[PDB]
Amino acid sequence: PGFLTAFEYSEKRKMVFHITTGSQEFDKLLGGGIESMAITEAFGEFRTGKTQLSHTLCVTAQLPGAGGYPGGKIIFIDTENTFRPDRLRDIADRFNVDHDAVLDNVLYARAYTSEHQVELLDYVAAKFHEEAGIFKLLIIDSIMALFRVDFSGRGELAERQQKLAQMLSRLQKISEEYNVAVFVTNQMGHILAHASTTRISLRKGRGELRIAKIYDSPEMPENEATFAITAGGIGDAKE
Amino acid sequence: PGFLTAFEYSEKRKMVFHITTGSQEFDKLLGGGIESMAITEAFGEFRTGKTQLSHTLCVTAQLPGAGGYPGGKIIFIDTENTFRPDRLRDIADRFNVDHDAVLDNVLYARAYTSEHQVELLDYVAAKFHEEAGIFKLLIIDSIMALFRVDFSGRGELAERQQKLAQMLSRLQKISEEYNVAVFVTNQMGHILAHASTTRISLRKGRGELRIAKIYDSPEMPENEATFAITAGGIGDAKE
Amino acid sequence: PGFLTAFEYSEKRKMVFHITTGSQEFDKLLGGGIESMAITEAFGEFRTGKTQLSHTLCVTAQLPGAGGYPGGKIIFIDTENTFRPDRLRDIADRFNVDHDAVLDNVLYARAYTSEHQVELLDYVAAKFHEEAGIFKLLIIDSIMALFRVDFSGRGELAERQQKLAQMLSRLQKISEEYNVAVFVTNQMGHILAHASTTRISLRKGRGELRIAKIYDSPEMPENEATFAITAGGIGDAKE
Amino acid sequence: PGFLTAFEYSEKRKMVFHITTGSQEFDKLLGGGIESMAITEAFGEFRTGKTQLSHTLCVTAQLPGAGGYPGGKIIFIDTENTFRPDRLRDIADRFNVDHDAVLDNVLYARAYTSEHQVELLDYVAAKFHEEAGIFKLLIIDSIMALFRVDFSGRGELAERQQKLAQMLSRLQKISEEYNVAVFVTNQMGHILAHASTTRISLRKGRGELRIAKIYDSPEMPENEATFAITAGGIGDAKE
Amino acid sequence: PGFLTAFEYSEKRKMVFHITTGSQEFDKLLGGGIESMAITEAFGEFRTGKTQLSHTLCVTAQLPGAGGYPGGKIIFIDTENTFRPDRLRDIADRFNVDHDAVLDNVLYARAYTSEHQVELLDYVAAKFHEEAGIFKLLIIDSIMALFRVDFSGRGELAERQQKLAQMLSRLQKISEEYNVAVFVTNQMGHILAHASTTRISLRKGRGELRIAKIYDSPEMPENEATFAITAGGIGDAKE
Amino acid sequence: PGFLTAFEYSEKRKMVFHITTGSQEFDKLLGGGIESMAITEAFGEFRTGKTQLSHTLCVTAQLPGAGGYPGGKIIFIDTENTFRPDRLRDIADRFNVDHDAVLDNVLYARAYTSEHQVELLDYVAAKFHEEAGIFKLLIIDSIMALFRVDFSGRGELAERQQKLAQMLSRLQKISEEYNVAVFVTNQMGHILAHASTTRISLRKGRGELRIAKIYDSPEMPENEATFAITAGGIGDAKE
Amino acid sequence: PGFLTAFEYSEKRKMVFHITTGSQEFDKLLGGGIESMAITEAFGEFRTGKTQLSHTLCVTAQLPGAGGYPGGKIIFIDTENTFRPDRLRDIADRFNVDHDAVLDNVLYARAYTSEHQVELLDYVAAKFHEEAGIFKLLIIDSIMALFRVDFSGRGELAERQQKLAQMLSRLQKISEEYNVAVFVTNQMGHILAHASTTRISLRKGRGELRIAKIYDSPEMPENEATFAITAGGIGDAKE
Amino acid sequence: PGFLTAFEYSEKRKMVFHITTGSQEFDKLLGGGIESMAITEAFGEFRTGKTQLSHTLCVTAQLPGAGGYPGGKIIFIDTENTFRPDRLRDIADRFNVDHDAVLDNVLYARAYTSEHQVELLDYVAAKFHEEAGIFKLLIIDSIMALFRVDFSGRGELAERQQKLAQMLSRLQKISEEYNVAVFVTNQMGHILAHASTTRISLRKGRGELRIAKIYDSPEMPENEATFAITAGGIGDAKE
Repeated sequence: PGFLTAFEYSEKRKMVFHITTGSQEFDKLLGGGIESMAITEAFGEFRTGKTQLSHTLCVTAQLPGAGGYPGGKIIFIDTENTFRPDRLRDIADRFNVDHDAVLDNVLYARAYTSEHQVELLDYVAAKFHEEAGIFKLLIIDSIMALFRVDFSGRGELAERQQKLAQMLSRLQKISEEYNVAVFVTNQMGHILAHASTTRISLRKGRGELRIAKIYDSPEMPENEATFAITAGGIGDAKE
Repeated sequence: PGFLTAFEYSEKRKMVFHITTGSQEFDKLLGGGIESMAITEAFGEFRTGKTQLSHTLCVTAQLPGAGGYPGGKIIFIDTENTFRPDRLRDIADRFNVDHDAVLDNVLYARAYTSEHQVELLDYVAAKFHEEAGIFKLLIIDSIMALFRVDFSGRGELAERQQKLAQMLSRLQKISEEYNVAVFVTNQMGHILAHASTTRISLRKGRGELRIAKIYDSPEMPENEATFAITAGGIGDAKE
Repeated sequence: PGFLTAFEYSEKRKMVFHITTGSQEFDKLLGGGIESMAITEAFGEFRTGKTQLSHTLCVTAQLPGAGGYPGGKIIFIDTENTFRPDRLRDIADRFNVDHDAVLDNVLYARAYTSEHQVELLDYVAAKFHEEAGIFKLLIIDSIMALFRVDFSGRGELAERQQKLAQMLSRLQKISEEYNVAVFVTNQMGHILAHASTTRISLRKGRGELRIAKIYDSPEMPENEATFAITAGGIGDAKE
Repeated sequence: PGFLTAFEYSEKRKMVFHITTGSQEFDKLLGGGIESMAITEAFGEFRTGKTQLSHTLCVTAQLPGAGGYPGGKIIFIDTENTFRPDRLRDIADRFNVDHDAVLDNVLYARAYTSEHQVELLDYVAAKFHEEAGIFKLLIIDSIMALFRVDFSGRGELAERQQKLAQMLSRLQKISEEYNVAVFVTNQMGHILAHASTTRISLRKGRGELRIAKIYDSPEMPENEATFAITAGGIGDAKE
Repeated sequence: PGFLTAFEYSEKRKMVFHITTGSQEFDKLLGGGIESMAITEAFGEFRTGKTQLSHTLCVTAQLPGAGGYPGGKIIFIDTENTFRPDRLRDIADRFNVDHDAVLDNVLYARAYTSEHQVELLDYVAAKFHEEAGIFKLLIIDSIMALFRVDFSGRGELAERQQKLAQMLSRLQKISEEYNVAVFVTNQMGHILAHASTTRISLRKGRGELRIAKIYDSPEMPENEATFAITAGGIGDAKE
Repeated sequence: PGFLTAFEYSEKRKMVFHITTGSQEFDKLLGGGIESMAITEAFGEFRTGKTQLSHTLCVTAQLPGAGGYPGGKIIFIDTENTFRPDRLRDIADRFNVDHDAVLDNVLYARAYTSEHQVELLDYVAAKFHEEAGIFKLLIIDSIMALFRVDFSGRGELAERQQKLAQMLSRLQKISEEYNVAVFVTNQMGHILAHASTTRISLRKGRGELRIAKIYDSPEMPENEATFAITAGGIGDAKE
Repeated sequence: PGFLTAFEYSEKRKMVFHITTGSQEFDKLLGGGIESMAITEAFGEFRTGKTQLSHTLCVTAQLPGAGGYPGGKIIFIDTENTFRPDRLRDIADRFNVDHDAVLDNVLYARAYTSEHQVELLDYVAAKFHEEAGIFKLLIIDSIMALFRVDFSGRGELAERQQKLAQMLSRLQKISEEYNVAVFVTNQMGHILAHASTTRISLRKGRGELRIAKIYDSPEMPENEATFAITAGGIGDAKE
Repeated sequence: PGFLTAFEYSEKRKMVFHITTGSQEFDKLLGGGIESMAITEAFGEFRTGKTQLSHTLCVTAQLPGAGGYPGGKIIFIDTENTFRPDRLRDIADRFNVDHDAVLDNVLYARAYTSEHQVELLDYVAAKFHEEAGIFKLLIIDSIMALFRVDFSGRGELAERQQKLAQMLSRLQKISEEYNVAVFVTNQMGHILAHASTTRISLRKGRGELRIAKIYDSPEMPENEATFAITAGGIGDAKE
């Protein structure tokens, strides 16, 4: 039928894996870090480590780990233009890994237009449909932002809201249908809310550290997370 | 005639069966819990047990109950993406039931667009029409939440409010015609008011317990109900 | 001609009968209760006995009485969905009458859409045109309410007001032309005013009793009415 | 020429006849009561005797009166649905007249839509044209009340205000052309102002008596009139 | 050419005559009373003698007088419906003149619609074009008033202003081209200002008398006029 | 080329002639009075002598004057309907001139619609083109006043303001091309500002005398002018 | 290519010359006075010498001077109509030059319509394209002003702003492409800002003198300029 | 695939070269000055050295520099019309460079309309595509300023804001694809924000020196930079 059974679904869910953040405490919040068949969001301040984490994950997501997770090829659609292979080859070190590999290991794609963006989304599917199980993370940073551009003033939001969810929906059907992990950043019942299943909010704790809280995500803990950042990606904050 | 006689109608109502909430003092508010041939609603806070209640009944309605109610299949349409089979196999225990069974006792289907959500409903009918007396519940959680989305800013409500009831009615016709019990959750003269024949508002009384009140329903008691939430779904709150 | 004479009309009016309410004092207000060739309205509070009275009348209207009134077959178009044959078979007792009969005696019809509603109205005529004098009461509860739904925001009332009176008028032509009694409930120079020839307003007098006053109806008495309600329909309040 | 001479016109006016109000001090305000070839209006409160006055004249205008006025047939168009023949046979007595007669002396016709109301008027002319000197009065109560209805909210008045006078003129042309006396009741530079040549405002002076004043009419007296209301219609108020 | 010379025009102006008002002092204001090739206006209070004067002039304008003025046939287009041949035959007495003549002497025309009105205006020309020098006064009372009717709310004045001046202009071309006297009444740089060449304003001076001032008219005197009114038209107020 | 040389232009300007105002101290403000090839305007109060000035010049411009100005025909376009030849024959005296002459020295033409007003102007050109050097003045009083009229409420100015200059330019082209002196009166960056090259504002200094000031014109003196008004038109104010 | 090199451009710029103002100090501000391949603007007060300077420049621009500038034929498109050959033949004296020459030396063109204006602009090019190096100054006074006319109220600025810059741009392509000097006057990031490369503002310093400051122009000095005006154009203010 | 690999991408970035600002403490803010494959912006006051900086770099980017940067051709698109080659030959000195060379090292092109400005950009690409590695910079000053112009009042921004990014993207694609360094100046979530990857805000610290800060850019230092402006372009500010 147009839909399956409960057992049959619980059959699928046995594939829900988590890509780590390198910040154990942080991972604890997401009960293991980034999740699959789910879009994770990055709420941040003008200067936030999200664009930093993205790189991290560009690699945590290549290192087999927790709950028998393999690791794999990733897709980094960049709108902002903050992608830094250099930052990558730098992280692959904290995890002692071949550089050319880590890079050979990610798939880069710069977004320019609110149309170009989905031009890519609808493509990503294709590369996911060809061969699956190779690609474990579809990281788009940032999604909105480029949409806050090709709008037609505070008067044509009617096209923005409509157009946005036109793919932000198509983005869900990728996540749970092809089974992957979609990390997304931005700065906003807001359409891009029920859309993203897990919403992480970020605040700075004085340069070194940062505090990641949950705005809204199934089984959301009231407690906060204390993670640190370095050249080697995101990591736990020590004494 | 395009309508029946009061007697003939009473004929149909002898089939009106209640599906336990799991919390006796809750079932009393509904005089037996969730009722058939009627859209019931879930009025809850940011963090409400409805999401849990929804699974619970994915079970309760399999356990023969009062009124000589056999127990049957179920159709769960998830908009919010919070259906956790893993939670079901967890409750069947408190009811000493086969795990694989219960999970075969449920039909899952994720809703993505305010159009997909109906694309489904217009199909839920068919499966129901194809064969009857098998499916005893059609639970849609949550129903509105997806419509708040696809809308065209607060300027095209005229399309959403019209589209909304365009299906909400379709829901009713199913409910009473095919005779089931449709449970629906949300957080909102409102079109989705006359829509759902019974409406339950839920408030949390300090973590462990919950207070489910009746917003507006036939023969509505002033008194409130006190139920608790546990892995084994919902149940009464003892000393 | 397109219209008759005065005598000739006074000829017709000799058929204006009243269906009782079981509440003598109440009946006194309506100078005999519900009238014919006239639409009666029910102004009420959130919790009003109108939906209660409706059932009562489902039977008072089958019991020959006052001013040589026979009694007969009724039509209960329900929008809200509060129809309870059970409440009927319960009232038929206060009047010592065959149950299966009372039920066999009413014609049920659930309204779903503002269109469905009139789909029914324009039908009712047909069943009235076929054979008359059998049907003495066309009870619609509630009329508006379902219309306050398929509207297009506070901006398209232009279709509501227009559509409403498009049939609320057609509802008059049924009442006086086919000679019957149309009881209607709702909660609002309002179009549905001159439309309904008799308007009764209802207030509660502490659980047991209720006070029915007149908002506007030919020969309207300033005094109030004190009626009580029980399983056996509406009745006079005793000491 | 498309208009006559002053002399020739004076020719027609020798026919201008007054139809008693029943209350001499009222007739004086109208110098003989209701006047021919002129639309007169009824300005009353929530509970006003106009409704009664309307019947009264259904009689008065059958009783030969001053100015050698014979007395004639009548056309009563009821929008408000308050025409009670039973009330007529009641007054003919105070005038010692055959009951069946009076009631054969009146032509009844209920108005339902703001369109039906004219559908009629455009026919009232015909019956008048067919044969003349027979019908001495065309009473329409009330006229506006039905137009307030079919309108499209306060946003389409432009259609009602235009439609309104589209007939109100038709009324005038009848009045003066066919020579009758058209009486009309209501509760409102107003289009229905220049429309009705005479306007009477009525106020109740403690139940029994009533004060009918002149809002605006040719040769209008400051003094007021004091008439009483009784089963025998309207009449003077004695000591 | 499309226009003449000055001498040639001064040739025409030797025909500018004045129809009296019977109120010498008043006539002094208008330097002889009503003028020709000029539209005179009547500014008044709710109860003003304008509709009274009109009748007067219906006759002053038949009595040869001042500046070798003959007298003649008149046209009284009435919108309001206050025309009273009876009042005429009454004035013809103050001037000792055959009654049937005075009447035989005026041409009556009732205006009903803002269209009907000009239907008449454009006709009047025709009767003026056929034979001239017979008709010395075209009296329209009141002009506006009927226009304040067929408007489409305070929103379609765009048709009123435009339509009004569409003929109020055509009214000028009658006045100066056919050489006559156009007296007009109403109650309002207002379009109907530059339009009417002479504007008289009226105020009451305690029942009997009235004070006529000039709002704006070539060579307008600051002083006021004191005229009286009786059955015999307007006349000078004595000691 | 579609424009001439400065020398060639100076050629034309040697013809620029002034037409006396009649009041020497007024002529000085205009350095000789009304000037050729330039639209001059009349800024006056409710009661201003412009209307008089207009006639005056209908003469002055026939009386050979300074600058060896011969004197010529004239075209008077009256919107306001205040042209009184009788006034002209009155002034020619103060200038000892043939009456019949002066009045043959003027061309009259009444303007009715804002369209007629131009219908004319577009003809004034022709008569001018047909033969030249004959007409030395084109006086239009008043020009705006007629446009305030035909407009569509303050909501269609966009048509009037556009239509306005659509002719006002046509006026200019005449002025300078055909070389005349166009005088225009009114009571209003304003389109009719750059329009008229010279603008004169007039104020009355206690009946007898008048103060004409310059609102805005080439080489404008601060000092004011004091002229008097008399039957003999305008002239200086002696001791 | 569609554009040249830097050297190649610096090749052209060796033709940038300045037409003097006769006011050395003023010329110092513009580093030599009016510049070429650049539109200069005149910001002024109600009574400003701009229309005075224009004439001056009509001649300074014919007198070989500074930085080996020849002198030449000019184009004076006048909208306002303040052109005075007389003022010219007067200035040619301060510079001891043949009169008929100075005049024979300028090309006059009066602007009437916002369309006529550009009709001319697009023409000027043509006369510049035929033969160049003869015409050194295209003086338009004033540009805007006539545009503030053919607008369609404060609502159609959408055509004004658009239309204005449609040629004000075409005006740049004349200036730098054909190498000339365009002086423009008016009284207003305003479109006509970046448009005009040099903006001079003018204030009066008590009749005789005037102070010219810079609103915005490359290398704009904070200091002010003190120039005087006489019949002989603009000149330096002495002791 | 329509996008490359992270490794392959790192391949391209090894080419990212910085082009000196001339002020070492300025270059540090940009870690080497203006950066390749990125739109940098100039945030300045009314009087800012950007205009100068723009020329400077017309040189700097010809002088072999750090990162073994050779030095190349340049494309200068001037909207503001302030490009002064004369200024270039002036700086090459401080860098001991051939004058004719430098000026052959630059490609000039003036932008007139918001359409011309792109007409160009869409060509800048071609020349770039035709042959590569030759042009090392595409400087457009200023970019927005021309768009503020052609717009349709604040009511058609919807066209400008859309048109704006319609090219601003085109700019980006060039930048990173053809690998250059595009510098752009202006005075304004803003579409031209995500547009330019780096943004520099400039403030003047008392004539001689200037403070260039970073509004928002990757790895942005809090500290500010202090550079001076001189004929020799921009450079450091010594004791």
